[PDB]
Amino acid sequence: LHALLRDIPAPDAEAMARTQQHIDGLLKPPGSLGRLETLAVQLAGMPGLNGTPQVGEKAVLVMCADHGVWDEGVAVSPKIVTAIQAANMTRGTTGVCVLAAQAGAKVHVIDVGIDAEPIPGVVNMRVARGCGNIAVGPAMSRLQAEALLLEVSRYTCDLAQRGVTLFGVGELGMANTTPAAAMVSVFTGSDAKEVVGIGANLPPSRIDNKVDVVRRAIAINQPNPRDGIDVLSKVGGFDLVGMTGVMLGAARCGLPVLLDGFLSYSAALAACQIAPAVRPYLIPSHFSAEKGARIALAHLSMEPYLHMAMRLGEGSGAALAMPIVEAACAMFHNMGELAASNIVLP
Amino acid sequence: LHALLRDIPAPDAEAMARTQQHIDGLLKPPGSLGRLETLAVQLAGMPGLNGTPQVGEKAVLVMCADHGVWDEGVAVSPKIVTAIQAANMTRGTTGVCVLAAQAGAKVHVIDVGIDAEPIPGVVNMRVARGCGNIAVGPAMSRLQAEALLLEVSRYTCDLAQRGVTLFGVGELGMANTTPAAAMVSVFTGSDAKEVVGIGANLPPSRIDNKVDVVRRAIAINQPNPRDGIDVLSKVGGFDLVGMTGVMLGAARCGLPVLLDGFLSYSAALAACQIAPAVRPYLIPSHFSAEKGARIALAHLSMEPYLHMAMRLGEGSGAALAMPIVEAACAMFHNMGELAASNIVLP
Ligand SMILES: c1ccc2[nH]cnc2c1
Ligand SMILES: c1ccc2[nH]cnc2c1
Repeated sequence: LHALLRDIPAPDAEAMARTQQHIDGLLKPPGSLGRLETLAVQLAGMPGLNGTPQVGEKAVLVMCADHGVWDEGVAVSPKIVTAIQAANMTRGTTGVCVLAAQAGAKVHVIDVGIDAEPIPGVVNMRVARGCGNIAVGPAMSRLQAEALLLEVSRYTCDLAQRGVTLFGVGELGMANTTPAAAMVSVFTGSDAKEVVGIGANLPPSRIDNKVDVVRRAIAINQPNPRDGIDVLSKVGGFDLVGMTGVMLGAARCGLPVLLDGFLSYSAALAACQIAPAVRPYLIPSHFSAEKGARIALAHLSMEPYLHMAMRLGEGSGAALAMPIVEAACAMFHNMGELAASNIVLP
Repeated sequence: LHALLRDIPAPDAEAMARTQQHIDGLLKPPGSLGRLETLAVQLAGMPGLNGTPQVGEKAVLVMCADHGVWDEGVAVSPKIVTAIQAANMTRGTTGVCVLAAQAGAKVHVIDVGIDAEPIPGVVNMRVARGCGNIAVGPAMSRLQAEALLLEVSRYTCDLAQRGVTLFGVGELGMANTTPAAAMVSVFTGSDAKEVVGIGANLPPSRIDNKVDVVRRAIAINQPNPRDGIDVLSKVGGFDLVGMTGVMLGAARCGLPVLLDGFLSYSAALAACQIAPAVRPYLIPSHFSAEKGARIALAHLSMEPYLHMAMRLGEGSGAALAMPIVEAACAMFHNMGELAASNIVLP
């Protein structure tokens, strides 16, 4: 694992400079395509893309797991929904499946800790049947977190060998907005009340209890904000760990990864704490409707492209943004040049 | 023309109600897909879509024209760029062409007033070689504006007969951000200084002159804010009129139209003033980086889905948003249902 973090490549400034120059000469007023231009340049600097903004195969990895904190009454969705939805992911009827299909991406469903019998068709990487209740103790041991990080990281960069050049991350786990809020609070130093949302339609009256649960988890576990793995193992979850693993793996592979919503922002905070070198590889997708989204994004210094007031999760936002990444590549490679049209601008 | 405005259909509340009910039962927490759900419902209410959110063929109409106000030194792009770019539109090397191709849409280039010889391949609907300099008089006569509105409206709804169900609007015209600002100022009652931007990279020092030009145009012409056609003919342009015509035509046809940037917001303000019934058919795309974007959008009560800091125009933003509209349709038709998975939520 120390080798993994050590070997994450820095961005290629040389390719980025060549990219910027090419974009400047395209058929349009310099800088007029805004964030589409900066995105293209960002892509060009990723070693796994061979010096140019390009998109080959696309995949969305959905990490599924159950949480012991569900027993604290922080979620109104039945716990069994995690397992039922995981199965639906194999039949292509879920939100992410439908949107990924639209973007031409393949969905990989991974079980990292569902509290149910194994589901045929789902990639098995389960650590245990649900993680520990963070309200009374740690979600898992440090060893379990490190082991999963490596496992998911390897699987991720392995897909790169199959032609995948663009990743999207997602999750599935009832009650996971609680550990997500805990992590955001710890990493950003914000009070729990400022980052606890209603998740999957939690009644406004049950919010108080959720905030209390978040504080108890932090108080009881005392996670170290400077240790991303300590935070993940103490107040995170198997799914959160898995998402962080995808980011570390894509980064090691020198490839881009599209974030999704609030759950993914929490995992990105951890990933960047563990290895700041991961940051240049992350691409935001949408601006989650979850209460603590603004805070999490500010700390990641990210501004999403899409404002859809979405809060489904599953990696649905990541899939919705894939066309945008392809659009930046199309602009770069297919637009004509000013010089060719004898157009000269100041 | 009075028949055109009179015959714009109201939205189908019955289909919208059936649409909402169906979306509520999909495999996800109610309302979790946010604006994707509201967009799907909006689409369902458009008569031309046959009671359901669907997208058939897509087309982006780019209105091209030159402006006499260019002589006032309000634009740094050579005037001939309008004609050169119009031609490039026929070869698919422009920004809109590349992005439309990515969305599977066809680009229709229409010359409504380019100050140059006719360009082969471009749809000819030119009123004159450039409109009048709005700084010293009106851009055109009321009769010329009404005639073009009808011509473009007919062409637009005619495409609906060819299978087109989704329109995008764009423009091409050096210096057109000046008349655009004038119109926005008049319709919103905002001071020119608050809505005049740098357009196609106008130097910060030349901004003052642009603001003065806008005020002179309004003072000299005295356009009536309550008369959308009066404003268009006095301080607008042929391209602006054409864009308004596409919106009136799509609305008459009961079909959706995706806006683009600031130029298109100005035209939408006029369209809705002329016929409020047009509003339910307009769909925003991105949030333009032009200074007066926030003001224009607030008056249209619109919140764009994309924040790309784009300011190229041509209808590039409209094309970039088409995948989003198709995504709302995919969600509606392809997602599974909660009842089928025995999932019951509060
Ligand atoms: C210069 C070059 C290309 C353009 N497309 C729209 N306005 C332009 C100005
Ligand atoms: C209920 C139904 C579908 C879901 N997908 C993600 N969380 C869910 C809760």
